[PDB]
Amino acid sequence: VQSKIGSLDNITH
Amino acid sequence: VQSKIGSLDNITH
Amino acid sequence: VQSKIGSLDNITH
Amino acid sequence: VQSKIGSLDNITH
Amino acid sequence: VQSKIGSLDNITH
Amino acid sequence: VQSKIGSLDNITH
Amino acid sequence: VQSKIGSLDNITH
Amino acid sequence: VQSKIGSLDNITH
Amino acid sequence: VQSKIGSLDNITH
Amino acid sequence: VQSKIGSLDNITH
Amino acid sequence: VQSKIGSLDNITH
Amino acid sequence: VQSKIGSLDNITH
Amino acid sequence: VQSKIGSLDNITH
Amino acid sequence: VQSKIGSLDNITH
Amino acid sequence: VQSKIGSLDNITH
Amino acid sequence: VQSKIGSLDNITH
Amino acid sequence: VQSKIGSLDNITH
Amino acid sequence: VQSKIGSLDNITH
Amino acid sequence: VQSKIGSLDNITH
Amino acid sequence: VQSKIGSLDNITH
Amino acid sequence: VQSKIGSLDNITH
Amino acid sequence: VQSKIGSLDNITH
Amino acid sequence: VQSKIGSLDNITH
Amino acid sequence: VQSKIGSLDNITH
Amino acid sequence: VQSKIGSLDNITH
Amino acid sequence: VQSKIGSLDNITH
Amino acid sequence: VQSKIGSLDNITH
Amino acid sequence: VQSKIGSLDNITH
Amino acid sequence: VQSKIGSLDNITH
Amino acid sequence: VQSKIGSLDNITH
Amino acid sequence: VQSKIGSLDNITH
Amino acid sequence: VQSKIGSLDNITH
Amino acid sequence: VQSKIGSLDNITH
Amino acid sequence: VQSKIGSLDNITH
Amino acid sequence: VQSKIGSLDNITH
Amino acid sequence: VQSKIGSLDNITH
Repeated sequence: VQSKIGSLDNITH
Repeated sequence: VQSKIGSLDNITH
Repeated sequence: VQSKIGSLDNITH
Repeated sequence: VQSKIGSLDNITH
Repeated sequence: VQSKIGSLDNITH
Repeated sequence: VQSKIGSLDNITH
Repeated sequence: VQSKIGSLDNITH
Repeated sequence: VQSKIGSLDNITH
Repeated sequence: VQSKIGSLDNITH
Repeated sequence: VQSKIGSLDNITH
Repeated sequence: VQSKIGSLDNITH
Repeated sequence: VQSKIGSLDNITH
Repeated sequence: VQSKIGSLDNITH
Repeated sequence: VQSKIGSLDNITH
Repeated sequence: VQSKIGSLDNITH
Repeated sequence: VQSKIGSLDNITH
Repeated sequence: VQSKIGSLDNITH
Repeated sequence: VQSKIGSLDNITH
Repeated sequence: VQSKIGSLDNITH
Repeated sequence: VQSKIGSLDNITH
Repeated sequence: VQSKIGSLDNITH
Repeated sequence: VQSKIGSLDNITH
Repeated sequence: VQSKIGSLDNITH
Repeated sequence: VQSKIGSLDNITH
Repeated sequence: VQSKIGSLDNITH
Repeated sequence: VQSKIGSLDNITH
Repeated sequence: VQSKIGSLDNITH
Repeated sequence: VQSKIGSLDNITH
Repeated sequence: VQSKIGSLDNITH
Repeated sequence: VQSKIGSLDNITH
Repeated sequence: VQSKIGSLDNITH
Repeated sequence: VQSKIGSLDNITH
Repeated sequence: VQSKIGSLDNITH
Repeated sequence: VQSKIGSLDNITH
Repeated sequence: VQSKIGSLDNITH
Repeated sequence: VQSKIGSLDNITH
């Protein structure tokens, strides 16, 4: 597996 | 698997 | 699998 | 639940 | 649920 | 739960 | 106001 | 105001 | 005000 | 606003 | 705002 | 605001 | 038993 | 039993 | 038993 | 009131 | 009132 | 009041 | 309110 | 209110 | 309020 | 058995 | 048995 | 047995 | 969730 | 959920 | 959760 | 048994 | 048994 | 048994 | 991305 | 990215 | 990234 | 195999 | 194998 | 094997 992610936001308000 | 993702938002308001 | 995604929004208001 | 209220008056007279 | 209310008056007189 | 209230008056007279 | 009232309920949910 | 009241409830949830 | 009241409840949750 | 939700799932695979 | 939620899941795999 | 939540999970794998 | 009474008058004149 | 009464008058004149 | 009474008057004149 | 009564019963169950 | 009564019964069940 | 009564019963259960 | 109940079962299996 | 109930079962399996 | 209850079971298995 | 329940209420009034 | 419950209420009023 | 419960209330009023 | 199992065999050979 | 199973075999060979 | 199991075998061979 | 296997999963929920 | 296996999982929930 | 195994997991929850 | 591959062979002879 | 691969062989002979 | 691989062979002969 | 090749490319994306 | 090759590339992404 | 190679690359990402 080769992965590239810029930004990751997992948010609960 | 080769993946490229710019931005990922998983949000609950 | 070769994937390219610009922006991903998974949002619940 | 996402909520927005400007003004709220619960008044007994 | 996404809600927007300007003004709310619950008045007994 | 994300909430925003400007003003709230719970008044008995 | 100048009344005879058994039960008075002024409620906001 | 100038009344005869058994029970008075002014409630905001 | 100038009343006869059995029970008075002014509650904010 | 008066809201009741049994179950909520906001999921990204 | 009066809210009741049984269960909530905001998950990214 | 009056809120009741049974369970909450904000998880990133 | 779940009961709610506003006013009760048991009066003999 | 689930009961709600506004006013009750049991009066003998 | 769950009971709520505003006012009670048991009066003999 | 100004009467002749053998038995007087004013009962609320 | 100004009467002759043998038995008086005023009952609320 | 100004009467002749054998038994007077004013009861609230 | 006058109530008479023989047996009451509120059960979750 | 006059009530008479033999048996009451409120059950969830 | 007049109440009479034989047996009360509030059970969670 | 694989079970998922959001909310459960077993209530007697 | 594999079980998941958000919220549970077994209540008698 | 594998069990997960968010909240539990066994209440008698 | 109410469950009853007589026997269970999860076997790899 | 009320369930009854006599026998269960999950076997890989 | 109410559960009853007679026998359980999780065996790797 | 006498095999070439990449991944083996024998699962019971 | 007499095999070549990368990953073996025998799981009961 | 007489095998070459990378990871072996025999788990009961 | 949610992916599942049984077997992959990238072979140059 | 959520990925599952059984077997991978990148072989040059 | 969530990844699961059974077996990996990067071999040069 | 027994050949004359300038460039060899065996790629899996 | 028994060849004359300038460049050999065996790549898995 | 028994060859003449300028560059050999066997890569797993």
